[PDB]
Amino acid sequence: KAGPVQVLIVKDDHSFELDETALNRILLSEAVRDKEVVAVSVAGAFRKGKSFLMDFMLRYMYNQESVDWVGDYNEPLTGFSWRGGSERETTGIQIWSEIFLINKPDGKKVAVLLMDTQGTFDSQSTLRDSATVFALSTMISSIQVYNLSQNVQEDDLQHLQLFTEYGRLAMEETFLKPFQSLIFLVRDWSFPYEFSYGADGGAKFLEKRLKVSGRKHIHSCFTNISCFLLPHPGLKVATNPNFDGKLKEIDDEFIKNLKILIPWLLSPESLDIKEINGNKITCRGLVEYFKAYIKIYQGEELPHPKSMLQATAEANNLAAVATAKDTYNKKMEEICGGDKPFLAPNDLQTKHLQLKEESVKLFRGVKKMGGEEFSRRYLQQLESEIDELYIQYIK
Amino acid sequence: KAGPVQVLIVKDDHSFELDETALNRILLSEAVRDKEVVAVSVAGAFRKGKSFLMDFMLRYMYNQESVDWVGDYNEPLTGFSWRGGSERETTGIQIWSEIFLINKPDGKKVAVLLMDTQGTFDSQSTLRDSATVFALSTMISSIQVYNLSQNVQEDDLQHLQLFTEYGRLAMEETFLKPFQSLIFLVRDWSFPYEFSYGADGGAKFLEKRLKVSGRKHIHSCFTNISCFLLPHPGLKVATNPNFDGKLKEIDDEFIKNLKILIPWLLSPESLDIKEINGNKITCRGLVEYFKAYIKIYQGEELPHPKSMLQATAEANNLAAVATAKDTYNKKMEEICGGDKPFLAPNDLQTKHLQLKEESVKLFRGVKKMGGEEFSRRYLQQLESEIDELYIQYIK
Ligand SMILES: Nc1nc2c(ncn2[C@@H]2O[C@H](COP(=O)(O)OP(=O)(O)O)[C@@H](O)[C@H]2O)c(=O)[nH]1
Ligand SMILES: Nc1nc2c(ncn2[C@@H]2O[C@H](COP(=O)(O)OP(=O)(O)O)[C@@H](O)[C@H]2O)c(=O)[nH]1
Ligand SMILES: [Mg+2]
Ligand SMILES: [Mg+2]
Repeated sequence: KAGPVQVLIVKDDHSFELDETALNRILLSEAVRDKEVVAVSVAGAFRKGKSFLMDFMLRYMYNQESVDWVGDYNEPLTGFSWRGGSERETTGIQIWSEIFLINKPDGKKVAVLLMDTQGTFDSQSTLRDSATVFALSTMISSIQVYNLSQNVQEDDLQHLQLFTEYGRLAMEETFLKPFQSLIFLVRDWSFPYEFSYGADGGAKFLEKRLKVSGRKHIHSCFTNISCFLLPHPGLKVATNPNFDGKLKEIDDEFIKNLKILIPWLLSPESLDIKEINGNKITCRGLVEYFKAYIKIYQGEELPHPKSMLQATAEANNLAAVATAKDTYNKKMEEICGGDKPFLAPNDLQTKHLQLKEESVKLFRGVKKMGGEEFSRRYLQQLESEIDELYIQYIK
Repeated sequence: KAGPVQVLIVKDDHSFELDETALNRILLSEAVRDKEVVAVSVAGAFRKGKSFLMDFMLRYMYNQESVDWVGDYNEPLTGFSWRGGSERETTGIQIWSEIFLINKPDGKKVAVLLMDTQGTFDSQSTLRDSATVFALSTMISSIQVYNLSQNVQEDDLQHLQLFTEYGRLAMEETFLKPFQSLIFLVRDWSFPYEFSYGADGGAKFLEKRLKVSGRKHIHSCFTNISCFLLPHPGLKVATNPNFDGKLKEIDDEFIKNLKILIPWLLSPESLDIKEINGNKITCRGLVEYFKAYIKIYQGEELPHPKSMLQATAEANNLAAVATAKDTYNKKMEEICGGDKPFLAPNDLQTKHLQLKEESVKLFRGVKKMGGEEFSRRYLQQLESEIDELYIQYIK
């Protein structure tokens, strides 16, 4: 009892495989199934310290009220763990097997769901998958902790909007925002002199970072958006898989901020209840929603992502292809359409071949991306097109 | 004397501003101007430890033959530095003011040019600029040290190919590879248990990393391609701008690898001479080439980069736009072209409006990215297009 449980997962064959029975044996029990739920997710790439963080989340949820829940400064990090043995990189969602019930300030009794959500981003291949998982994760989650490494890279925002897009695609679309809360968690922040560790520093840094979209429609998607800056834990944590050592051996700033961060996220008040279309949700509602969403993504198709490179080339060649088709069409009409139509089912061919060739030389001569085998496909397009402009011969 | 000198730089107004006179007062002196040159560049984003590394490059080039050039383990890092005061983030190229002359194994006397090359990548805006600078940097450089942070991110490769593309655009294109040497330098590698620190570990890691393009046409571009894995220097270095402390206070692995890395790159033998079109080049040749290249990029245009998001949406809507135009065209011909042509300059309109509307409802009903204001531009396209298919009325 009490361990991590795989609930969603993409397979090699890009097949999203949900585990409904395990999804049931934890969230559909008579004990939680009727309580309104708060689902906390920690989402990011593989090997970014998500499980390390989620362990401390446990340390707090299991010793919540009381103590140095963070633990004895001189004993090792003991207890329940999401870290398994030989870690395999996987795309999907894991949840913690034990739901927590705890008491809100307003006497409410509430079910607390932790999810690890993990994606890959190693190729146009795995991207689509990851975005789909992140999309799902976020639309069943009450708080998405987007766990990012040193900064907020163009990538990270790009990817964020993307999976944000995927979510709306599967959603009705009220006059409420689609999702609840987002938290940009920046790990191993190393510029406390520019922006300070924590939420204050986060806020500011995020501000300045977001003002670089010549937008923040991320704000259209989320009711609440915050940012926390977390320090490097130190080399012992950083370079040791399965860390093991005393609290002491972790950087002191790191732990001091962890201490504000976990309760910041998980303290009874800050605990925030999942909801959809303006309606607070119950563990069971969740499961059926999760199932609903997944059902969709399986039926109708998710737009394959087109990368910056592939796309920038496609635009490069097309511009040649069009520049060329242009100077052909213009010279042709100059002498073939309007008050000009002096007939002649030959010489029509002659000027055509004459011009078509000038365009081809025009195109082919242009410096362009991707090279021969790639551009040739566009040269062909250029050709079959001016031939369609060649049915500019009627009468 | 002996400091960093700005030689290229992009301004707010995206105007590449070369400093020819400073470019002359160092590389066109009678003393270096006729010696064959080896140009070492260290290229990457802002705040990635390039100057810190280049300092140690100096420590070696100035104490080359002899000593613990790395310096007294108990004294601070003293001497010449590329670190200025208040660091402003800039896109461009800086070179070290003093060229080094040194003796190759084969008695050759040779000029050594260090460049810092720095780009930004904060927006589709700044990307193009950075790629242009990186393109230039690489085509006047003898060795490009691509200085990357924790791993090799899809970004980093994407960006790499891109600026690689830009270089060819400005190059004649022999049957030789365009560029000489590339080195993937990975900073703060934290998985020595998966791949080891240094060149051995690098090689392997790069291998496995590159086999994720379902390509490595990076290999088409470069005669030699290697990878070195470098450890985190420690928190004192990491979190202190302008580091100052004793050698001792830097992580011992880091320095031990630095010690193999600098000579690996810069030792007299490993020193490799710049060349273009198969021809060894001289400082002066370089300067005129550098100038030649820059002249080009100013005249003819560099393809603006199209991002994954913008592009993936464009493909999403177009697919709707085409699916829709399809079921219109088909139903139309079913009753309007071929052996069917039963005339009727009305009802022609009726079925048309009838079908056009069915397509629009078909399109608009489809779930798609970017939302209203964005999709509307595609709805219009859908319309003016089936109206062009509406000149399917002739006779
Ligand atoms: N640099 C850094 N390393 C961490 C952090 N947290 C954990 N690590 C280490 O990074 C490695 C991967 O950690 P893990 O939590 O399994 O990453 P996950 O796959 O995202 O869950 C382990 O060696 C951890 O000890 C952090 O905040 N910063
Ligand atoms: N994490 C890490 N930090 C470094 C490294 N080298 C330097 N730093 C620190 O990172 C900050 C920026 O360094 P700097 O060399 O000016 O980066 P640059 O703008 O790319 O030249 C400073 O506080 C350095 O002390 C490294 O290899 N890893
Ligand atoms: Mg993990
Ligand atoms: Mg610098």
